[PDB]
Amino acid sequence: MKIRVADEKELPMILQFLTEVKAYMDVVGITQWTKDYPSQGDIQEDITKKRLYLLVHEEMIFSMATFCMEQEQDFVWLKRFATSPNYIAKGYGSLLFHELEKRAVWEGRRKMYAQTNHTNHRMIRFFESKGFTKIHESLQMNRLDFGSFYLYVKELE
Repeated sequence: MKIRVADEKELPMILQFLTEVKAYMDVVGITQWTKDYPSQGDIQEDITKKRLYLLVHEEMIFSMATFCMEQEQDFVWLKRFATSPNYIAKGYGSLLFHELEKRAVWEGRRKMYAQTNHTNHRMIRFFESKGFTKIHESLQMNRLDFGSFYLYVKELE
């Protein structure tokens, strides 16, 4: 608390954070992320591209998400959205989410895309509760073992 873009200097923190979240996810039995996704290359690129936001205070990341707003485009993409297991109960994921939705709304966007693995029921419920709708299924490269990923769209206003 509060929310801002991530500095190159914090990757450090964000790799640590990603490791806690992967550990949680796969104890829970969610087959989504791996050793290599998200990897350093992924988050460097997002920092570089002014793309990755943090819910943060001092040196403590509560939640993070990469938000794709593209040049003269109609839509946005929520990707690699994750909250620290310690802070899920407080609902900080929802804070980070509603702020990003706000940004897209009077940047004029009218569609928001997001994705989860079929085993991620928390996140499936989350998107449904935010008014997303499942519209497609697909495999992901370098993650074929995990099977179906679901695509969600929310009409923005």
